[PDB]
Amino acid sequence: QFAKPEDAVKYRQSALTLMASHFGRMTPVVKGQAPYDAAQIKANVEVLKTLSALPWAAFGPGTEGGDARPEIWSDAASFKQKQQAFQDNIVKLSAAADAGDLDKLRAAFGDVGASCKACHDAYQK
Amino acid sequence: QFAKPEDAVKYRQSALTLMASHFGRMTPVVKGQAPYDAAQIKANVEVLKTLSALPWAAFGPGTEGGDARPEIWSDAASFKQKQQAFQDNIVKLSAAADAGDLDKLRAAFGDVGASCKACHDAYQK
Ligand code: HEC
Ligand code: HEC
Repeated sequence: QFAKPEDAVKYRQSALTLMASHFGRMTPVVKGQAPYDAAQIKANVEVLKTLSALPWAAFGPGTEGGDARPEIWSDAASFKQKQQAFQDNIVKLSAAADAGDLDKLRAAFGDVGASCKACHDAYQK
Repeated sequence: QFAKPEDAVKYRQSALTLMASHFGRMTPVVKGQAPYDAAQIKANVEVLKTLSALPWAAFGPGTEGGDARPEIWSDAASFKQKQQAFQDNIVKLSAAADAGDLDKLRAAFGDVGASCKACHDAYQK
Protein backbone atom coordinates (compact mmCIF):
# COMPACT_ATOMS: atom_id res chain seq x y z
CA GLN A 1 0.00 0.00 0.00
CA PHE A 2 3.11 2.25 0.07
CA ALA A 3 4.25 4.19 -2.98
CA LYS A 4 7.81 4.62 -1.58
CA PRO A 5 9.71 3.19 1.38
CA GLU A 6 9.23 6.49 3.25
CA ASP A 7 5.48 5.85 3.19
CA ALA A 8 5.94 2.52 4.94
CA VAL A 9 8.16 4.22 7.53
CA LYS A 10 5.51 6.87 8.06
CA TYR A 11 2.82 4.25 8.50
CA ARG A 12 4.65 2.02 10.93
CA GLN A 13 5.76 4.96 13.07
CA SER A 14 2.17 6.13 13.27
CA ALA A 15 0.89 2.62 14.08
CA LEU A 16 3.49 2.19 16.80
CA THR A 17 2.70 5.65 18.24
CA LEU A 18 -1.03 4.76 18.37
CA MET A 19 -0.52 1.26 19.62
CA ALA A 20 1.79 2.69 22.26
CA SER A 21 -0.74 5.32 23.57
CA HIS A 22 -3.35 2.56 23.91
CA PHE A 23 -0.93 0.46 25.92
CA GLY A 24 0.63 3.20 28.05
CA ARG A 25 -2.64 4.90 28.94
CA MET A 26 -3.46 1.83 31.04
CA THR A 27 -0.40 2.20 33.27
CA PRO A 28 -2.21 4.26 35.97
CA VAL A 29 -4.97 1.65 36.09
CA VAL A 30 -2.68 -1.34 36.51
CA LYS A 31 -0.80 0.62 39.24
CA GLY A 32 -4.03 1.50 41.06
CA GLN A 33 -3.51 5.26 40.63
CA ALA A 34 -6.64 5.43 38.46
CA PRO A 35 -9.86 3.46 38.97
CA TYR A 36 -10.47 0.13 37.25
CA ASP A 37 -13.56 0.06 35.04
CA ALA A 38 -13.63 -3.39 33.47
CA ALA A 39 -15.75 -2.32 30.51
CA GLN A 40 -13.48 0.66 29.75
CA ILE A 41 -10.40 -1.54 29.80
CA LYS A 42 -12.09 -4.27 27.71
CA ALA A 43 -12.92 -1.71 25.07
CA ASN A 44 -9.42 -0.20 25.14
CA VAL A 45 -7.72 -3.57 24.84
CA GLU A 46 -9.91 -4.33 21.84
CA VAL A 47 -8.49 -1.20 20.20
CA LEU A 48 -4.99 -2.21 21.18
CA LYS A 49 -5.57 -5.68 19.69
CA THR A 50 -6.41 -4.20 16.36
CA LEU A 51 -3.53 -1.75 16.44
CA SER A 52 -1.05 -4.37 17.56
CA ALA A 53 -1.45 -6.33 14.31
CA LEU A 54 -0.72 -3.32 12.05
CA PRO A 55 2.96 -2.32 12.17
CA TRP A 56 4.45 -5.54 10.88
CA ALA A 57 3.15 -5.40 7.33
CA ALA A 58 4.92 -2.03 6.98
CA PHE A 59 8.35 -3.61 7.37
CA GLY A 60 7.92 -5.23 3.88
CA PRO A 61 10.77 -5.81 1.43
CA GLY A 62 12.45 -2.59 0.39
CA THR A 63 11.33 -0.56 3.44
CA GLU A 64 14.53 0.09 5.26
CA GLY A 65 14.51 3.50 7.00
CA GLY A 66 13.40 5.29 10.08
CA ASP A 67 14.75 3.82 13.28
CA ALA A 68 14.44 0.26 12.10
CA ARG A 69 17.78 -1.35 12.80
CA PRO A 70 19.05 -3.14 9.71
CA GLU A 71 18.86 -6.47 11.59
CA ILE A 72 15.03 -6.70 10.85
CA TRP A 73 15.10 -8.01 7.16
CA SER A 74 18.28 -10.12 7.22
CA ASP A 75 17.02 -12.11 10.23
CA ALA A 76 13.38 -12.32 9.09
CA ALA A 77 12.34 -15.50 10.96
CA SER A 78 13.69 -14.10 14.22
CA PHE A 79 11.99 -10.69 13.86
CA LYS A 80 8.74 -12.67 13.06
CA GLN A 81 9.14 -14.83 16.06
CA LYS A 82 9.34 -11.52 17.98
CA GLN A 83 6.21 -9.81 16.67
CA GLN A 84 4.37 -13.16 17.03
CA ALA A 85 5.44 -13.43 20.74
CA PHE A 86 4.31 -9.86 21.31
CA GLN A 87 1.14 -10.71 19.38
CA ASP A 88 0.57 -13.78 21.63
CA ASN A 89 1.17 -11.70 24.77
CA ILE A 90 -1.60 -9.30 23.38
CA VAL A 91 -3.95 -12.34 23.18
CA LYS A 92 -3.26 -12.96 26.86
CA LEU A 93 -4.01 -9.29 27.68
CA SER A 94 -7.29 -9.51 25.76
CA ALA A 95 -8.25 -12.62 27.74
CA ALA A 96 -7.51 -10.81 31.04
CA ALA A 97 -9.49 -7.72 29.94
CA ASP A 98 -12.45 -9.76 28.62
CA ALA A 99 -12.56 -11.59 32.00
CA GLY A 100 -12.56 -8.36 34.09
CA ASP A 101 -9.76 -9.51 36.37
CA LEU A 102 -7.35 -6.71 37.53
CA ASP A 103 -4.76 -9.22 38.84
CA LYS A 104 -4.68 -11.06 35.51
CA LEU A 105 -4.59 -7.69 33.72
CA ARG A 106 -1.54 -6.56 35.73
CA ALA A 107 0.37 -9.74 34.96
CA ALA A 108 -0.55 -9.72 31.25
CA PHE A 109 0.31 -6.00 30.98
CA GLY A 110 3.77 -6.70 32.36
CA ASP A 111 4.42 -9.47 29.90
CA VAL A 112 3.32 -7.27 26.99
CA GLY A 113 5.66 -4.53 28.16
CA ALA A 114 8.55 -7.02 28.35
CA SER A 115 7.86 -8.07 24.76
CA CYS A 116 7.87 -4.43 23.60
CA LYS A 117 11.24 -3.99 25.29
CA ALA A 118 12.68 -7.22 23.86
CA CYS A 119 11.98 -6.15 20.25
CA HIS A 120 13.17 -2.61 21.01
CA ASP A 121 16.47 -4.06 22.23
CA ALA A 122 17.07 -6.19 19.16
CA TYR A 123 15.56 -4.16 16.34
CA GLN A 124 15.17 -0.42 17.05
CA LYS A 125 18.13 1.90 16.31
CA GLN B 1 -4.45 10.08 28.03
CA PHE B 2 -2.20 13.00 26.94
CA ALA B 3 0.31 14.58 29.32
CA LYS B 4 0.53 17.79 27.20
CA PRO B 5 -1.42 19.18 24.25
CA GLU B 6 1.46 18.19 21.93
CA ASP B 7 0.78 14.56 22.82
CA ALA B 8 -2.81 14.86 21.66
CA VAL B 9 -1.61 16.47 18.43
CA LYS B 10 0.85 13.63 17.93
CA TYR B 11 -1.85 11.05 18.51
CA ARG B 12 -4.48 12.52 16.23
CA GLN B 13 -1.98 13.06 13.41
CA SER B 14 -0.93 9.43 13.69
CA ALA B 15 -4.56 8.21 13.80
CA LEU B 16 -5.45 10.29 10.76
CA THR B 17 -2.35 9.06 8.89
CA LEU B 18 -3.32 5.43 9.64
CA MET B 19 -6.97 5.87 8.98
CA ALA B 20 -6.04 7.58 5.73
CA SER B 21 -3.75 4.71 4.46
CA HIS B 22 -6.57 2.24 5.15
CA PHE B 23 -8.98 4.35 3.14
CA GLY B 24 -6.67 5.35 0.28
CA ARG B 25 -5.23 1.88 -0.27
CA MET B 26 -8.66 0.85 -1.57
CA THR B 27 -8.67 3.42 -4.37
CA PRO B 28 -7.20 1.04 -7.01
CA VAL B 29 -9.82 -1.55 -6.12
CA VAL B 30 -12.80 0.78 -6.41
CA LYS B 31 -11.37 2.01 -9.76
CA GLY B 32 -10.91 -1.54 -11.06
CA GLN B 33 -7.13 -1.15 -11.44
CA ALA B 34 -6.60 -3.83 -8.78
CA PRO B 35 -8.68 -6.98 -8.29
CA TYR B 36 -11.64 -7.09 -5.90
CA ASP B 37 -11.33 -9.70 -3.17
CA ALA B 38 -14.42 -9.30 -1.00
CA ALA B 39 -12.84 -10.89 2.07
CA GLN B 40 -9.73 -8.68 1.81
CA ILE B 41 -11.85 -5.55 1.58
CA LYS B 42 -14.15 -6.67 4.42
CA ALA B 43 -11.15 -7.14 6.65
CA ASN B 44 -9.62 -3.80 5.64
CA VAL B 45 -12.84 -1.90 6.22
CA GLU B 46 -13.05 -3.46 9.67
CA VAL B 47 -9.64 -1.92 10.41
CA LEU B 48 -10.76 1.38 8.98
CA LYS B 49 -13.89 1.27 11.16
CA THR B 50 -11.81 0.99 14.26
CA LEU B 51 -9.37 3.67 13.18
CA SER B 52 -12.11 6.04 12.11
CA ALA B 53 -13.42 6.35 15.68
CA LEU B 54 -10.03 7.32 17.16
CA PRO B 55 -9.01 10.86 16.15
CA TRP B 56 -11.89 12.73 17.71
CA ALA B 57 -11.10 12.10 21.36
CA ALA B 58 -7.69 13.72 20.73
CA PHE B 59 -9.26 17.11 19.99
CA GLY B 60 -10.19 17.41 23.74
CA PRO B 61 -10.24 20.70 25.66
CA GLY B 62 -6.85 22.36 25.75
CA THR B 63 -5.46 20.59 22.64
CA GLU B 64 -5.12 23.37 20.16
CA GLY B 65 -2.11 22.84 17.86
CA GLY B 66 -0.95 21.08 14.77
CA ASP B 67 -2.98 21.90 11.70
CA ALA B 68 -6.26 22.00 13.55
CA ARG B 69 -7.92 25.23 12.54
CA PRO B 70 -9.06 27.15 15.60
CA GLU B 71 -12.69 26.79 14.44
CA ILE B 72 -12.84 23.18 15.92
CA TRP B 73 -13.42 24.00 19.71
CA SER B 74 -15.45 27.23 19.44
CA ASP B 75 -18.00 25.53 17.14
CA ALA B 76 -18.04 22.19 18.98
CA ALA B 77 -21.55 20.99 17.96
CA SER B 78 -20.78 21.64 14.30
CA PHE B 79 -17.38 19.86 14.35
CA LYS B 80 -19.23 16.92 16.10
CA GLN B 81 -21.92 16.87 13.53
CA LYS B 82 -19.04 16.54 11.03
CA GLN B 83 -17.16 13.62 12.58
CA GLN B 84 -20.55 11.92 13.20
CA ALA B 85 -21.51 12.30 9.47
CA PHE B 86 -18.13 10.90 8.48
CA GLN B 87 -18.65 8.18 11.11
CA ASP B 88 -22.10 7.37 9.62
CA ASN B 89 -20.65 7.27 6.09
CA ILE B 90 -18.08 4.69 7.51
CA VAL B 91 -21.06 2.58 8.71
CA LYS B 92 -22.37 2.61 5.15
CA LEU B 93 -18.94 1.53 3.83
CA SER B 94 -18.84 -1.32 6.35
CA ALA B 95 -22.28 -2.47 5.20
CA ALA B 96 -21.13 -2.45 1.54
CA ALA B 97 -17.92 -4.35 2.41
CA ASP B 98 -19.72 -6.91 4.62
CA ALA B 99 -22.16 -7.54 1.73
CA GLY B 100 -19.39 -8.10 -0.88
CA ASP B 101 -20.91 -5.71 -3.40
CA LEU B 102 -18.34 -3.71 -5.50
CA ASP B 103 -21.02 -1.27 -6.80
CA LYS B 104 -22.18 -0.48 -3.26
CA LEU B 105 -18.53 -0.25 -2.18
CA ARG B 106 -17.76 2.32 -4.91
CA ALA B 107 -20.70 4.50 -3.94
CA ALA B 108 -19.98 4.28 -0.19
CA PHE B 109 -16.27 4.98 -0.79
CA GLY B 110 -17.15 8.16 -2.65
CA ASP B 111 -19.39 9.40 0.11
CA VAL B 112 -16.70 8.74 2.72
CA GLY B 113 -14.18 10.68 0.64
CA ALA B 114 -16.62 13.61 0.35
CA SER B 115 -16.97 13.65 4.15
CA CYS B 116 -13.18 13.67 4.59
CA LYS B 117 -13.01 16.65 2.23
CA ALA B 118 -15.88 18.50 3.94
CA CYS B 119 -14.15 18.43 7.35
CA HIS B 120 -10.81 19.26 5.74
CA ASP B 121 -12.40 22.36 4.20
CA ALA B 122 -13.90 23.62 7.43
CA TYR B 123 -11.39 22.55 10.07
CA GLN B 124 -7.87 21.84 8.76
CA LYS B 125 -5.40 24.75 8.48
C1 HEC C 1 9.25 -5.72 17.21
C2 HEC C 1 8.52 -7.03 16.98
C3 HEC C 1 8.54 -4.63 18.03
C4 HEC C 1 7.61 -4.77 19.01
C5 HEC C 1 6.98 -6.03 19.56
C6 HEC C 1 7.31 -3.43 19.47
N1 HEC C 1 8.06 -2.50 18.76
FE1 HEC C 1 8.14 -0.51 19.11
N2 HEC C 1 9.26 -0.29 17.45
C7 HEC C 1 9.87 -1.32 16.72
C8 HEC C 1 10.71 -0.80 15.67
C9 HEC C 1 11.55 -1.61 14.73
C10 HEC C 1 10.55 0.62 15.74
C11 HEC C 1 11.20 1.61 14.80
C12 HEC C 1 10.26 1.88 13.61
C13 HEC C 1 10.81 2.83 12.59
O1 HEC C 1 10.89 2.49 11.40
O2 HEC C 1 11.28 3.94 13.00
C14 HEC C 1 9.68 0.89 16.83
C15 HEC C 1 9.30 2.14 17.24
C16 HEC C 1 8.47 2.43 18.29
C17 HEC C 1 8.02 3.73 18.68
C18 HEC C 1 8.36 5.04 17.95
C19 HEC C 1 7.44 5.29 16.80
C20 HEC C 1 7.69 6.60 16.10
O3 HEC C 1 6.79 7.46 16.24
O4 HEC C 1 8.69 6.80 15.42
C21 HEC C 1 7.23 3.62 19.76
C22 HEC C 1 6.45 4.66 20.53
C23 HEC C 1 7.17 2.19 20.06
N3 HEC C 1 7.93 1.51 19.15
C24 HEC C 1 6.49 1.63 21.12
C25 HEC C 1 6.23 0.28 21.32
C26 HEC C 1 5.39 -0.27 22.34
C27 HEC C 1 4.72 0.54 23.45
C28 HEC C 1 5.35 -1.59 22.13
C29 HEC C 1 4.57 -2.67 22.91
C30 HEC C 1 3.11 -2.27 23.26
C31 HEC C 1 6.19 -1.86 20.99
N4 HEC C 1 6.71 -0.69 20.54
C32 HEC C 1 6.45 -3.11 20.48
C33 HEC C 1 9.70 -2.65 16.96
C34 HEC C 1 8.83 -3.24 17.87
C1 HEC D 1 -13.20 16.28 10.73
C2 HEC D 1 -14.45 15.68 11.33
C3 HEC D 1 -12.30 15.38 9.87
C4 HEC D 1 -12.64 14.29 9.13
C5 HEC D 1 -13.99 13.63 8.95
C6 HEC D 1 -11.42 13.84 8.50
N1 HEC D 1 -10.36 14.66 8.86
FE1 HEC D 1 -8.47 14.57 8.14
N2 HEC D 1 -7.92 15.96 9.49
C7 HEC D 1 -8.78 16.75 10.27
C8 HEC D 1 -8.05 17.74 11.02
C9 HEC D 1 -8.65 18.78 11.92
C10 HEC D 1 -6.67 17.50 10.72
C11 HEC D 1 -5.50 18.25 11.32
C12 HEC D 1 -5.03 17.53 12.59
C13 HEC D 1 -3.89 18.21 13.30
O1 HEC D 1 -4.00 18.52 14.49
O2 HEC D 1 -2.88 18.54 12.61
C14 HEC D 1 -6.63 16.42 9.78
C15 HEC D 1 -5.49 15.91 9.24
C16 HEC D 1 -5.42 14.88 8.33
C17 HEC D 1 -4.23 14.30 7.79
C18 HEC D 1 -2.80 14.70 8.19
C19 HEC D 1 -2.35 14.00 9.43
C20 HEC D 1 -0.92 14.29 9.82
O3 HEC D 1 -0.12 13.35 9.70
O4 HEC D 1 -0.58 15.40 10.24
C21 HEC D 1 -4.56 13.33 6.93
C22 HEC D 1 -3.69 12.37 6.14
C23 HEC D 1 -6.01 13.29 6.91
N3 HEC D 1 -6.50 14.24 7.77
C24 HEC D 1 -6.78 12.46 6.12
C25 HEC D 1 -8.14 12.24 6.23
C26 HEC D 1 -8.90 11.26 5.51
C27 HEC D 1 -8.33 10.35 4.42
C28 HEC D 1 -10.15 11.32 5.96
C29 HEC D 1 -11.37 10.47 5.56
C30 HEC D 1 -11.07 8.96 5.43
C31 HEC D 1 -10.19 12.38 6.95
N4 HEC D 1 -8.94 12.91 7.07
C32 HEC D 1 -11.31 12.79 7.62
C33 HEC D 1 -10.13 16.60 10.31
C34 HEC D 1 -10.89 15.62 9.71
